[PDB]
Formats: sequence, C-alpha cells, structure tokens
Amino acid sequence: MECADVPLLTPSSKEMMSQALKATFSGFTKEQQRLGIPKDPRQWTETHVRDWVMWAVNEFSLKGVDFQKFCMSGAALCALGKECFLELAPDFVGDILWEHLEILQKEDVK
Repeated sequence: MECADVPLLTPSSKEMMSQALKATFSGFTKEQQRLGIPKDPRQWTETHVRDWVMWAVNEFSLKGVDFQKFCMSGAALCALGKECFLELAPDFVGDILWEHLEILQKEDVK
C-alpha cells in the first residue's frame, strides 16, 4: 500500500478524471454557491446544469459538448441516469460530468 503517492490505475482514459476531476470538483461547487446555484443537481435550471456541464467539460477541454443534448433542467439532469448521460456526451465526458453529477449529490449522498 503506497501512501506517499498512491498508484491507482492505467493513466490513459479515466485516470485523468480520477486525479483531475475528483480533485477539481471543488472548483465549480465553490462558485456554484457563489452563483446561488443549488448544490444538488435535481433542482437546477437548464442554465445551472449546463454551467456545471461545461465546467467539468471546459476543465478537460471536452468543449465539443452538444449543449442542446445537454439541455437538462436539474430534475431532468438527474432523471437521465448514468445510462443516458454517458450516451448524452462522449462516453468519457458523460461519465466525467456524471461523476461530478454524482459528486454534487454526494455532498448529500445517502
């Protein structure tokens, strides 16, 4: 068990979000509060969802997201589920966003 610098998985596809996303999540969620944007997703507007949508995206330079495919009100954002969301973006980006989607809600995940 390496505790100094813990090795995870093969840094090709997902390891990027593993280190980058899970750490960076505090970024939007911090200004989310500032923007008066509710911490959870299931009550967002199309604006709030897309804000957070393009955030994990713009961080990763996933900036080829179809904002129209990403037209979710927060309840819709939630309603899609992983299945839909990841088909709703590139399979990495959907889960990238889906992670933070889950992360926003993980602040109250039970």
